[PDB]
Amino acid sequence: LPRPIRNLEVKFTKIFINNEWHESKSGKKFATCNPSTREQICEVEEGDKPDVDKAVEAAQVAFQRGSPWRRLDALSRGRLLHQLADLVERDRATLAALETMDTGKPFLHAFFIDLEGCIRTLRYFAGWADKIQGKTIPTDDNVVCFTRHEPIGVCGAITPWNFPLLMLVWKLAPALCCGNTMVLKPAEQTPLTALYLGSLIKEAGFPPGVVNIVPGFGPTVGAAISSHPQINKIAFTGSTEVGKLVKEAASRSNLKRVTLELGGKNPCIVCADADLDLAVECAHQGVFFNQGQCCTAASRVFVEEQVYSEFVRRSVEYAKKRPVGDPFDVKTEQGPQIDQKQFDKILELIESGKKEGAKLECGGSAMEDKGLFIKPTVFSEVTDNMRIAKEEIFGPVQPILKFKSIEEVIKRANSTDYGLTAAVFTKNLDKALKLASALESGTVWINCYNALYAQAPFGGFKMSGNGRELGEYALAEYTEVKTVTIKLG
Amino acid sequence: LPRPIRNLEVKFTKIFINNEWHESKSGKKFATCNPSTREQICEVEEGDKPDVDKAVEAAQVAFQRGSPWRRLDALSRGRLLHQLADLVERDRATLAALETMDTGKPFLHAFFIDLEGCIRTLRYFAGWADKIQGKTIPTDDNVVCFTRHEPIGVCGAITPWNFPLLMLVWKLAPALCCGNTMVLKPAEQTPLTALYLGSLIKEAGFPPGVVNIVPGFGPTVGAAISSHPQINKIAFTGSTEVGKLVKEAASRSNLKRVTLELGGKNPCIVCADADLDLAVECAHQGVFFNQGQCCTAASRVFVEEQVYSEFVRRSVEYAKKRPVGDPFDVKTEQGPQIDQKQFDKILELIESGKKEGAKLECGGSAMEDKGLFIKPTVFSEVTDNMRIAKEEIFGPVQPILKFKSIEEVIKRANSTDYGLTAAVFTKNLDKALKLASALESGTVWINCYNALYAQAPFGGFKMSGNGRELGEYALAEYTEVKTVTIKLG
Amino acid sequence: LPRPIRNLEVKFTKIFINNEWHESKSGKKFATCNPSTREQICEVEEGDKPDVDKAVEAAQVAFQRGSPWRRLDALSRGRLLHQLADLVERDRATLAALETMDTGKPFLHAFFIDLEGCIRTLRYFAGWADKIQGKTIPTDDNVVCFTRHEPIGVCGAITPWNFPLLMLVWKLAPALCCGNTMVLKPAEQTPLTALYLGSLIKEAGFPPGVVNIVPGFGPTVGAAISSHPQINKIAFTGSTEVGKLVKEAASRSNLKRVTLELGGKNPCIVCADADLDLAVECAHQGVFFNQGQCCTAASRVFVEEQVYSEFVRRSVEYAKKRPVGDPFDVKTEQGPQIDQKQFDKILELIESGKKEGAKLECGGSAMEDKGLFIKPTVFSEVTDNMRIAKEEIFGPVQPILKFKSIEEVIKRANSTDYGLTAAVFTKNLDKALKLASALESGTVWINCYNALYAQAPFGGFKMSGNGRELGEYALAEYTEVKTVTIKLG
Amino acid sequence: LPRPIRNLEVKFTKIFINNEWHESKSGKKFATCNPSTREQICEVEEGDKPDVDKAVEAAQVAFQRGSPWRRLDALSRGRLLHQLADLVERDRATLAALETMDTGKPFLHAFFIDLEGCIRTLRYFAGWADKIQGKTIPTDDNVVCFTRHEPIGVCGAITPWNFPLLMLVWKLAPALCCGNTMVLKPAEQTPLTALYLGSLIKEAGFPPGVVNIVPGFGPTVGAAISSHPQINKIAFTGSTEVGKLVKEAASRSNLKRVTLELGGKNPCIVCADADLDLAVECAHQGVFFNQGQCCTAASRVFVEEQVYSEFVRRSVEYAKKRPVGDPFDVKTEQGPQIDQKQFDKILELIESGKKEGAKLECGGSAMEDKGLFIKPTVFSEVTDNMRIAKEEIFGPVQPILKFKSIEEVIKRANSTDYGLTAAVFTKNLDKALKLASALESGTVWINCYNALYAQAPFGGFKMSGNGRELGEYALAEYTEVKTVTIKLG
Ligand SMILES: NC(=O)c1ccc[n+]([C@@H]2O[C@H](COP(=O)([O-])OP(=O)(O)OC[C@H]3O[C@@H](n4cnc5c(N)ncnc54)[C@H](O)[C@@H]3O)[C@@H](O)[C@H]2O)c1
Ligand SMILES: NC(=O)c1ccc[n+]([C@@H]2O[C@H](COP(=O)([O-])OP(=O)(O)OC[C@H]3O[C@@H](n4cnc5c(N)ncnc54)[C@H](O)[C@@H]3O)[C@@H](O)[C@H]2O)c1
Repeated sequence: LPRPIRNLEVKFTKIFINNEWHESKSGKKFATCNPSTREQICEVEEGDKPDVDKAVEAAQVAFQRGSPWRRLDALSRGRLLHQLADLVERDRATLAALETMDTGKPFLHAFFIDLEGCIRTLRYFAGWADKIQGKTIPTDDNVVCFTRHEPIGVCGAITPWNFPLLMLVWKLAPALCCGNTMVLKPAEQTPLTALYLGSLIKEAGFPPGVVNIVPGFGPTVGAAISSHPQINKIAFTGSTEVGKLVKEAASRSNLKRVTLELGGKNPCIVCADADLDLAVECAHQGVFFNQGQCCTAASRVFVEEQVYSEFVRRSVEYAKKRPVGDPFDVKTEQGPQIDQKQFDKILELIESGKKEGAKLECGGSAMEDKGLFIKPTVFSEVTDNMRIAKEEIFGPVQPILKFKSIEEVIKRANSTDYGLTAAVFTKNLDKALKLASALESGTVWINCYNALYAQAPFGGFKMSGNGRELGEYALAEYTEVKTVTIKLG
Repeated sequence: LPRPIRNLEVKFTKIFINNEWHESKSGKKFATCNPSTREQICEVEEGDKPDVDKAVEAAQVAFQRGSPWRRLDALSRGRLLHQLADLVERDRATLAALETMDTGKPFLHAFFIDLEGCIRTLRYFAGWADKIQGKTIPTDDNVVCFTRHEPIGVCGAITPWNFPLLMLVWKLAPALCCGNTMVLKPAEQTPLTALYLGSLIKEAGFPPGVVNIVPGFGPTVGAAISSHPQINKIAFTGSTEVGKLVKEAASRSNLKRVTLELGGKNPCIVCADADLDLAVECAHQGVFFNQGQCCTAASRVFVEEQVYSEFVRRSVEYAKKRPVGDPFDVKTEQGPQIDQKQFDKILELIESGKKEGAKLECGGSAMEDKGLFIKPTVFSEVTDNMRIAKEEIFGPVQPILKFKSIEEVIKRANSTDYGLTAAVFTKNLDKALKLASALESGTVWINCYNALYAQAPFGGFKMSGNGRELGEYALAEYTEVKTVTIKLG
Repeated sequence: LPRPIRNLEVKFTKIFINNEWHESKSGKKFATCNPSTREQICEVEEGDKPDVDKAVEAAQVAFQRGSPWRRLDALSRGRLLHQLADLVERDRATLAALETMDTGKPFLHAFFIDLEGCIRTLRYFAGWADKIQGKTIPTDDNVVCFTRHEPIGVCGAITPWNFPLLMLVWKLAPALCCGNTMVLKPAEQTPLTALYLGSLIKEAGFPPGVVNIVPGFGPTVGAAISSHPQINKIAFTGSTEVGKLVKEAASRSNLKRVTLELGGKNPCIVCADADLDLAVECAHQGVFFNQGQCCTAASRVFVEEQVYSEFVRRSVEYAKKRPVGDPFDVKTEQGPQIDQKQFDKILELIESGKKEGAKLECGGSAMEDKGLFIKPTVFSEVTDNMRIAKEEIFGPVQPILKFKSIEEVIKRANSTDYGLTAAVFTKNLDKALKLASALESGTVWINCYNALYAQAPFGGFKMSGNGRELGEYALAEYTEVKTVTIKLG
Repeated sequence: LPRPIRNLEVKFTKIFINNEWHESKSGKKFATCNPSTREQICEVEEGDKPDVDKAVEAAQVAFQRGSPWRRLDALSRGRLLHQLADLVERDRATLAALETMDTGKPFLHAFFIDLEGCIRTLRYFAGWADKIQGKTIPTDDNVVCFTRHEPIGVCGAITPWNFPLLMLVWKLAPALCCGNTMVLKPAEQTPLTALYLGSLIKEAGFPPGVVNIVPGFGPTVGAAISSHPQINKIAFTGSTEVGKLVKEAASRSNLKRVTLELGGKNPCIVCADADLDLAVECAHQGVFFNQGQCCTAASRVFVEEQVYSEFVRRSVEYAKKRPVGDPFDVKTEQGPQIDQKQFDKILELIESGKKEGAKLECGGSAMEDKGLFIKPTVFSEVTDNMRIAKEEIFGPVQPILKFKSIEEVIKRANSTDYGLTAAVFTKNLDKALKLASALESGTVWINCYNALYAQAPFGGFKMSGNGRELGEYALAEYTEVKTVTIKLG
């Protein structure tokens, strides 16, 4: 096991433009606090519109025809991404420590989940750089028609606080492998791993201006990015409300292309013929992983009437044994909730459950008067019209609903405006394939949960997003198609 | 040559929902007028939000799982599209006459160009129905991972007045070949061919509610479609200003996926080593086709200094010989402009050209003071700062600019916020390929103009659009990617 | 139901070259007999090496650059294949009658199976003609690299007697959609449907020489095709022994490319959790369809010990109720075996079963002293080392083997040098996917049998073949890849 | 520049099976000699059929389901290939010195050309391992149809003496990225780099038996591989005559799939409008690279009459200045020929050129009567009927032919039974594209020569080969297509 770094000193706190470190134009700074201790970690430069303008101009200059970045052969862009993945692997303990300091997630989770995802995503997209191919199209005997899959240009990336470095790498890996340049804005709550990655980008050998990073607030830096007349594309991960604002500002300004990865109201469907212990364990991790603060969280667990009581009973036994505490401690599986606004949000919904007719089975309150920890809560007798089944709790609350037929559970699972993920538990071939085809979700897991791969696309149907991240499909978000049609005389 | 139908009676004027004809909920109607005779053709039902709600509900019912449309095997949707193409071919003369009546374009142009494009586009996408394939993705030894390219659902289509049936078919062909259902809104100026197509959809055997058509105005029907919470996707062709409104309404409502095909400020670059006579004929047709009312029209004809004077001279001869008149006459190459608003706007730009210093070579005024005809106009000595070089004229005006170097003409050609098409005329291999690569345009034509194929994608860079129409690329706009990941026990 | 044509007169009996009908150069003819009556149907021209040379020269002239066939736009080749499918549909009753006359298969089977497959294959490949796309490959900043998927040239097609027209269309549809020209050789036992198709090829409008047909014997016409120095590719369907000879002669002569579709020793695997009645019915059709004379025939039915006796019992009940008789009679599900050599081959293997320890359950002898009919036979207690489990019977004999575990049945099912098809029956998701991944077969059917689609590839692993027919994969057999690499100065 | 290793000791001389070194079963050894010093380098174990049987059994065991190699996740096979490339880069100087010792090619050519190709090819295919994707195919509403691109199994590789390590890596890289196991046979003249690669395969961490190497002769080891009943695929690079033998042995044994990369009679077409100095330099390197012992060598340099005399003149100056000598010297551009047999064959062709009427411009004899060096030879006034224009010389001889029209040079260039490569030199767009389309060659270079990329396929038309190496196309040669069709109840 890797050794925890409980007293790490943050070295990168400035704006990264043209492979150099800058103070904010205004001189302003903001603090980042550790969610576990509530103490301040350091001050970071606070970017605003003038810093975004400087970053966008550097990105435009690095993308211009004839630039060192544009002149690189396709395989050399792949080599640079592999060199960046080598550095991320070398500095893995430090990156995971900065992520634990900023988010409060357990060190071993940051090391084995977040950082593993970063390295695998970088290596996967490094291999696509010389494999981005257009088409030769047959038309007429005297015509040569073909398509070029060109880089779009300057790409803005806006990410959230729950998986800071990972959500940034899901955009940076395909963007760079396609030949674009970038302006990144990490969440104000979690700027540290992004700034450290800036140092590795320069060390890997990327030409100045290919990646620029401006820390700051959403309505200031984020809005300057979404409305910028010289940013050609934006990729956003975060809340549905902010995703709508970003896509609106992008449309209002220069019609820049927009990828959105938003929340969900993700269902779990457990059939009577499932391996019940597998379904209980997967639905447990689905609800309680990352303190419930994950876009993939299960918000509705639909269980067939035949196994309903036994599923509730075994779920209650699993929720009580979860170790909660200090993130840097090896035994810890659940750290604190990011902030007071999140901790109070989760606490307010549990009361509505008991008042609407649902039976509280376990938990239902905060852990202790010291940190932002909440007790794993399970609810039975949940119905569709209830608040705990209609709203994204983003906390450790497991609502268990009952169903009788496949057709009925398909209608209920799809009765939401969201569609990010779904998980089905059954040993039956026909039920598994029928549910996988019928569920309106970007990813359908069968007999598993949270099984992500750099090679498999991920994203939402309906209001859970626009576009896909990961897989070959991610490349379509970072390229522009040009048709060249030549008529021979 | 097909005989001109100079006195056709219009049979289809109503709202088309569930394969039936309906009066508008308000009882209101709007007139459609022939721009050549300036007489009213007929009155069409004027839809509003209640009519759109009824059409979306029909499209939703036709799309629900288990419906006749959803149960059709892939090859059967292709058969339906070929049966529609056969009906469009059978009624080709009537559709072309309806298009000439509504738009003023010559009857032989609507017959051999617009209608040929419709038939070719329907047959091309009919062949894609059983060829839309997802992927099987290698992951781990105990995992089966694959993607499904599912239909998105209810698709809205909003089209302009310059190529009414064709812009509609460009959306309808891929949408239906992917298994979607639709709500169509033709332009208020040109509703006739869309309504006639509705009668062909019912005769072709499409189940009720697969295609619904609501004629009406933009801020009423169009805005009800763009903001609808049960429309999953919208494809829009029209002005950049309205495209922005549609995309903002889409983001604000339900994050429906959006395709935009907007205007351009398209450059046509004529090098000194070009086949000069081919470049003159192509740039002439490229400016003057469809009365200059084409999104592909050359807004800037850049000619190298070495051939500038002879290019201008030969272009004037072409412009002076272009037969302008009654669109139903066999000799007519140019009919009237669409309406008074467009006619006055073109005349305003012609006066601005004179007042800013451009040399008027020919035309420069209306034909015979009464009709909506404008004399084919050529301006030489045009510079980049002039209005006739910056603004999309959408009329029969050819502005000829001079250039000296390839690097300079690339900079000038790309200095626009648009990027729909570009054309290059040169006999040199290196010049042609360097220009094809450097021009920021969705289609680059070399030694040809307006060379479109159902199999070659078309769309804009920058503010000329998002997404592509035609080719295999059109399918990505009408399908939603689903990852199914199965872990074997 | 379509009316049978019990007294049809054959009109096409000559060699088809350059869209004209020719006598053989030698003047020789051969007879074709009806397998049901044993009577002679007609005499057909007997081609030899001089007729093949004439056919190959016509095919070469039709394929030369600048020819009408080579000049056709991609979409027009698709239109020709659709016109040929329209004619095949129009003349469906006549084609099915000629196939029943030549093969002895029931008229309704020829009409609803063979002819349906022909029409679907033609329509599917008609849609690929304008969708055969190569790639644009990223290399260096100063290089333009792309691939062309060109037609190979003159394609020879050699087919067998069991599905005459269908096996020919599986080659002709992709070959023509890719732009090649052809020399066809149907089996000497079944020349009629191929010659009738020649008349429809000319009527559809294919230029002369694009398709040429030379009836005759294998060692004469077939060998002249496989060894021809001006045939660029051959596709062969038939016995493994003849497939090896064709591939050897192709290699010895000019290294022409070869696709082979050969026999199999196809397994059926029925798990204890299968829908037993579905498994019994599918394995019945698998063994007894087309009198057992099908490349997809099940030669080994592996049944899990838990359902073994019940599977044998229900299989015996199904085999006794099969209606055998006159092919043109509506109630007939089984006609006669093609010839005496086939009828005697099936009769000799049943004796070996009883002598090696297998229990005969039903049948085991000829039907009656009048025609070439054999009684549906079922064997239980079959082992791997027995002759009825090791040899392709090509007749109505169902050997039922017993198994205990999945790992064991995978090893046994794969212990053959063949690998054409396999079928698995189970309600369990994991067993279905594990068996589908582990079985070394070109097609794995799950809970079905003989489910072919024009869009799904078909072909063998190991000695069951080389290459694939059907699906997008068929196009790779009929195209040659050319890389064009251009360096810009 | 890397320092030349003039006195390297060879460590690896044994048969490599299961990551261990073995003496031959017979105890026999064969010598390898340095063509520059004409002294023996070392003795290598001489394999025969017993050694091949042991290597195939190891490859089969390494390929069986459940083996460590088969259980590796897709991304892990890519990591192994990158680790092998890192080891080839680390030992680049030693591999290049071993290649120079065995072949006589200049040390800097083996270092910057052969070894660079090896590393680039390994890294390109390492990136394909997690990107080999099959398809999900739409069929019927109740059917799930998909393809898997499975590894073929045991692959044999037989390579020639002119680019020993590179031709091996071209097969090894895609074979292992697809999950296959291998038996390799390097040429008897050049076994050293293949055996050194074996030590790198074991050090890289490949499980035992994934790669096995059996040095030896063609009719013994090579024929045992081509005829082996447990080898599923063979890739061969070498002469057309031996390729025919291998393909016939493959057909006669088990129908193993075959790839052939054979010789060519490659045309190099220089138009009057070419950049003459570029065409002279390219055609010079294209004939003389690797002592003229390249499959890509121009066998016919066709020059348009307008520039014929000046082309000949400038080519003579290049040929006279080419430094011939000790391959380890930095200035050397041409080493000795491979052996006495090749050396005498080249001298025989040079005499035949003189006796048939070609004008000897320079060279025409051995360098200094003792060594295997031949003076760079240029012949003008060459005609199509001459031996030096029909036969693959495989030596430093440039035959320059004259042409007058494009149509005539297309006919003459395509009149061969071969079709590996072609090169065209012209500044005209139409001429370049018309020639690229009309030349029957697997690779057509325009204004360049020997421009190979790991991402661009390479292979022959006609008798120059079957299949492609490099690019995405290489994967189709190392995978077997499986259709899985599931019918839902
Ligand atoms: N893969 C995914 O779909 C995915 C992954 C992680 C998180 N999320 C979602 O993230 C949400 C919570 O994250 P959060 O609280 O950081 O969300 P948030 O939407 O408030 O902020 C996300 C980012 O947007 C910026 N931002 C805020 N207002 C802005 C504005 N007006 N214009 C531009 N940028 C602005 C923020 O500074 C931050 O960088 C959850 O709903 C969760 O489902 C989704
Ligand atoms: N899809 C498939 O894989 C498929 C389909 C149908 C039939 N088959 C196989 O067909 C076999 C029986 O068919 P058949 O009896 O017609 O087989 P066959 O191999 O004897 O003859 C097939 C064809 O090859 C020709 N031929 C024979 N000898 C030749 C030679 N020396 N050179 C060239 N051509 C020659 C014949 O005239 C005929 O046209 C079975 O084993 C069955 O599995 C396979």
